[PDB]
Amino acid sequence: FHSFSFYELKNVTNNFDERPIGNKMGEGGFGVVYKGYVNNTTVAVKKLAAITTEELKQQFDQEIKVMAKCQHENLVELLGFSSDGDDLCLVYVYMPNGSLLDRLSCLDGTPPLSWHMRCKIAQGAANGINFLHENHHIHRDIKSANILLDEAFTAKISDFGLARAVMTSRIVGTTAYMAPEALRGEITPKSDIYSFGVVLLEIITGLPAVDEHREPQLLLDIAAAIEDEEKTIEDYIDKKMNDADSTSVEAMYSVASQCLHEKKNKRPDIKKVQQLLQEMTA
Ligand SMILES: COc1cc2nn(CC(=O)N3CCOCC3)cc2cc1NC(=O)c1cccc([C@@H](O)C(F)(F)F)n1
Repeated sequence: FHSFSFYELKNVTNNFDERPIGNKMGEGGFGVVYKGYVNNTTVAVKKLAAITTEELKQQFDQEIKVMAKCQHENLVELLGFSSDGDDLCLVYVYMPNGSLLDRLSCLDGTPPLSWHMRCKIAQGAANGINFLHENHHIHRDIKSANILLDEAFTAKISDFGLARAVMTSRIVGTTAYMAPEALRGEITPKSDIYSFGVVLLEIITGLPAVDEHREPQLLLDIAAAIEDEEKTIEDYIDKKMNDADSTSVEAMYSVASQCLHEKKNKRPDIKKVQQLLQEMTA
């Protein structure tokens, strides 16, 4: 962890080249992600930008304060920052296999993830969330776009800008993933569990949480329909796998179903989610 010149980051990203492969790797609510090389190391550079006011500086310090000295197997690693130039920048260890969202959608012609790799990714993500909840942190934006994958497809939770240590007026997050109480402005770790429930649906189905062109448009409505015997999980299992067995899929769905209880107090805690995912692969 150290301070970077805005001009070093500007330089190694080809003046923040917004063309894909180019240097642009992705885009979120709070900025663009660029590929760069500093200190003999390939890095991800998030240039923060707005909705969000000067609150983007508050998410900048929030993430630095939370991640500056954090090391977990299943959390992304912050290498440093830049605040000496035009825009706020965060520099991370490069995740060569990008986001779970992008790998589930097979963006850029990447091969589909096997059920084996999907099970390991779910366990890792839950281990990442468990670490945060143990340290009395709430993520507030758990989704497939915020689960990154390293050179061994190890799951790394990312984007701690909205993380906290309760009601609020400023309601923020991705609505396709957000628990009902989180939409009303509640801040609780139980909201993170609900969101993880949706990530598990993405993993089982390979479908995005929201699709404008889909009936139904929200993936958590497909879950509701399965529970009302209007559909079966078997009909929605991702066709792009050869190694998926009914038992382990149905076991993961069971975890996702428990996570997606609309009443927060009925949902399992992260420790219970971890255990049920372990018994899935045993
Ligand atoms: C959304 O971000 C990324 C997208 C990417 N795409 N790729 C290419 C890729 O995945 N391919 C597969 C192999 O074949 C070529 C295509 C690597 C990517 C890496 C990305 N992110 C990070 O490395 C990273 C690390 C730490 C923290 C963060 C986030 O907090 C941030 F900053 F992005 F918001 N991101």
